[PDB]
Amino acid sequence: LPPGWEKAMSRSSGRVYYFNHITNASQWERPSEPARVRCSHLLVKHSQSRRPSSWRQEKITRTKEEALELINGYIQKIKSGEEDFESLASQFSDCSSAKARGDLGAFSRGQMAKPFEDASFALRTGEMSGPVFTDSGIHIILRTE
Ligand SMILES: O=C(N[C@H](Cc1nc2ccccc2[nH]1)C(=O)O)c1cc2ccccc2s1
Repeated sequence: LPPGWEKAMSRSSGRVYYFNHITNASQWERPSEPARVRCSHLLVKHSQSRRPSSWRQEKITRTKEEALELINGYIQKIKSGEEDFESLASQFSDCSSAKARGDLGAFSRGQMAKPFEDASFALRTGEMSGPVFTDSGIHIILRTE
Protein backbone atom coordinates (compact mmCIF):
# COMPACT_ATOMS: atom_id res chain seq x y z
CA LEU A 1 0.00 0.00 0.00
CA PRO A 2 1.26 3.49 -0.99
CA PRO A 3 2.72 6.49 1.09
CA GLY A 4 1.70 5.99 4.76
CA TRP A 5 -1.45 3.95 4.29
CA GLU A 6 -2.37 1.20 6.72
CA LYS A 7 -5.12 -1.40 7.23
CA ALA A 8 -7.51 -0.66 10.11
CA MET A 9 -10.74 -2.24 11.41
CA SER A 10 -14.05 -0.51 12.15
CA ARG A 11 -15.27 -0.26 15.79
CA SER A 12 -18.97 -0.01 14.77
CA SER A 13 -18.83 -2.12 11.58
CA GLY A 14 -16.12 -4.81 11.64
CA ARG A 15 -15.08 -3.83 8.09
CA VAL A 16 -11.50 -3.11 6.95
CA TYR A 17 -10.99 0.54 6.04
CA TYR A 18 -7.75 2.33 5.20
CA PHE A 19 -6.06 5.22 7.21
CA ASN A 20 -3.29 7.62 6.24
CA HIS A 21 -1.22 8.68 9.20
CA ILE A 22 0.40 11.41 7.13
CA THR A 23 -2.75 13.06 5.83
CA ASN A 24 -5.18 11.82 8.56
CA ALA A 25 -7.49 10.73 5.75
CA SER A 26 -9.56 7.56 5.79
CA GLN A 27 -11.58 5.86 3.06
CA TRP A 28 -13.21 2.43 2.60
CA GLU A 29 -11.61 1.37 -0.64
CA ARG A 30 -8.00 0.11 -0.87
CA PRO A 31 -5.96 3.27 -1.86
CA SER A 32 -4.87 4.00 -5.53
CA GLU A 33 5.49 11.35 -5.98
CA PRO A 34 5.16 14.72 -7.99
CA ALA A 35 7.57 17.74 -7.90
CA ARG A 36 4.96 20.48 -7.26
CA VAL A 37 1.41 20.30 -5.99
CA ARG A 38 -1.35 22.75 -5.66
CA CYS A 39 -3.61 22.79 -2.59
CA SER A 40 -6.42 24.75 -1.10
CA HIS A 41 -7.06 24.63 2.67
CA LEU A 42 -9.48 25.69 5.42
CA LEU A 43 -7.61 26.75 8.57
CA VAL A 44 -9.16 27.02 12.05
CA LYS A 45 -6.87 28.91 14.38
CA HIS A 46 -6.69 28.19 18.17
CA SER A 47 -5.13 29.90 21.23
CA GLN A 48 -1.76 28.25 20.72
CA SER A 49 -1.82 29.05 16.97
CA ARG A 50 1.16 31.26 16.09
CA ARG A 51 -0.81 34.47 15.48
CA PRO A 52 -4.03 33.99 17.61
CA SER A 53 -5.62 36.64 15.37
CA SER A 54 -7.45 36.69 12.00
CA TRP A 55 -9.62 38.57 9.50
CA ARG A 56 -12.63 36.82 11.19
CA GLN A 57 -11.78 37.66 14.80
CA GLU A 58 -9.07 39.95 16.25
CA LYS A 59 -8.31 37.75 19.23
CA ILE A 60 -8.70 34.04 18.60
CA THR A 61 -9.74 32.43 21.94
CA ARG A 62 -11.10 29.01 21.03
CA THR A 63 -9.11 26.08 22.46
CA LYS A 64 -7.34 23.31 20.54
CA GLU A 65 -10.31 21.04 21.30
CA GLU A 66 -12.97 23.47 19.99
CA ALA A 67 -10.98 24.14 16.82
CA LEU A 68 -11.04 20.36 16.15
CA GLU A 69 -14.77 20.14 16.78
CA LEU A 70 -15.15 22.85 14.04
CA ILE A 71 -12.74 21.13 11.63
CA ASN A 72 -14.65 17.82 12.20
CA GLY A 73 -18.08 19.51 11.60
CA TYR A 74 -16.78 21.11 8.42
CA ILE A 75 -15.35 17.75 7.27
CA GLN A 76 -18.85 16.17 7.73
CA LYS A 77 -20.65 18.76 5.58
CA ILE A 78 -17.97 18.56 2.92
CA LYS A 79 -17.93 14.72 2.82
CA SER A 80 -21.75 14.63 2.98
CA GLY A 81 -22.04 17.04 0.05
CA GLU A 82 -24.23 19.40 2.17
CA GLU A 83 -21.73 22.29 1.45
CA ASP A 84 -18.53 22.26 -0.45
CA PHE A 85 -14.90 22.79 0.47
CA GLU A 86 -14.71 26.16 -1.33
CA SER A 87 -17.81 27.65 0.26
CA LEU A 88 -16.74 26.58 3.78
CA ALA A 89 -13.14 27.84 3.10
CA SER A 90 -14.48 31.26 2.01
CA GLN A 91 -16.81 31.54 4.94
CA PHE A 92 -14.85 30.00 7.66
CA SER A 93 -11.12 29.62 7.12
CA ASP A 94 -9.03 31.76 9.45
CA CYS A 95 -6.43 32.05 6.63
CA SER A 96 -6.53 35.16 4.40
CA SER A 97 -6.56 32.69 1.44
CA ALA A 98 -10.25 32.37 2.41
CA LYS A 99 -10.94 35.02 -0.26
CA ALA A 100 -9.33 32.88 -2.98
CA ARG A 101 -11.56 29.98 -1.94
CA GLY A 102 -8.72 28.65 0.14
CA ASP A 103 -6.31 28.40 -2.81
CA LEU A 104 -2.60 28.58 -1.99
CA GLY A 105 -1.32 28.16 -5.52
CA ALA A 106 1.19 25.58 -6.56
CA PHE A 107 4.26 24.85 -4.41
CA SER A 108 7.07 22.39 -4.02
CA ARG A 109 8.82 20.88 -0.99
CA GLY A 110 10.79 23.44 1.01
CA GLN A 111 8.11 26.13 0.67
CA MET A 112 5.57 25.23 3.40
CA ALA A 113 5.46 24.03 7.01
CA LYS A 114 6.37 20.37 6.99
CA PRO A 115 3.40 18.74 8.56
CA PHE A 116 1.32 20.59 5.86
CA GLU A 117 3.77 19.78 3.13
CA ASP A 118 3.89 16.03 3.89
CA ALA A 119 0.08 15.87 3.90
CA SER A 120 -0.01 17.93 0.71
CA PHE A 121 2.45 15.58 -1.05
CA ALA A 122 0.81 12.43 0.27
CA LEU A 123 -2.64 13.36 -0.98
CA ARG A 124 -3.91 12.21 -4.43
CA THR A 125 -5.20 14.87 -6.91
CA GLY A 126 -8.72 15.84 -5.81
CA GLU A 127 -8.33 14.16 -2.39
CA MET A 128 -9.04 15.84 0.94
CA SER A 129 -6.91 15.46 4.12
CA GLY A 130 -8.38 14.87 7.62
CA PRO A 131 -7.34 17.37 10.32
CA VAL A 132 -3.61 18.32 10.00
CA PHE A 133 -1.82 20.31 12.65
CA THR A 134 0.71 23.04 12.30
CA ASP A 135 1.69 25.89 14.59
CA SER A 136 -0.86 27.97 12.72
CA GLY A 137 -3.99 25.99 13.69
CA ILE A 138 -5.68 22.87 12.29
CA HIS A 139 -6.01 22.57 8.51
CA ILE A 140 -8.23 20.67 6.14
CA ILE A 141 -6.22 20.45 2.92
CA LEU A 142 -7.62 19.75 -0.54
CA ARG A 143 -5.09 18.84 -3.24
CA THR A 144 -6.30 20.27 -6.50
CA GLU A 145 -3.29 19.47 -8.79
O1 LIG B 1 0.82 31.10 5.33
C1 LIG B 1 -0.01 32.01 5.30
N1 LIG B 1 -0.43 32.65 6.41
C2 LIG B 1 -1.35 32.22 7.47
C3 LIG B 1 -2.21 30.96 7.24
C4 LIG B 1 -1.42 29.73 6.83
N2 LIG B 1 -0.70 28.95 7.66
C5 LIG B 1 -0.14 27.98 6.94
C6 LIG B 1 0.69 26.91 7.25
C7 LIG B 1 1.12 26.05 6.24
C8 LIG B 1 0.70 26.27 4.92
C9 LIG B 1 -0.13 27.33 4.55
C10 LIG B 1 -0.56 28.19 5.54
N3 LIG B 1 -1.34 29.27 5.55
C11 LIG B 1 -2.28 33.36 7.83
O2 LIG B 1 -2.90 33.99 6.92
O3 LIG B 1 -2.41 33.64 9.05
C12 LIG B 1 -0.57 32.45 3.98
C13 LIG B 1 -1.53 33.44 3.71
C14 LIG B 1 -1.76 33.52 2.29
C15 LIG B 1 -2.65 34.38 1.62
C16 LIG B 1 -2.74 34.28 0.23
C17 LIG B 1 -1.96 33.36 -0.51
C18 LIG B 1 -1.05 32.48 0.11
C19 LIG B 1 -0.95 32.55 1.50
S1 LIG B 1 0.03 31.62 2.53
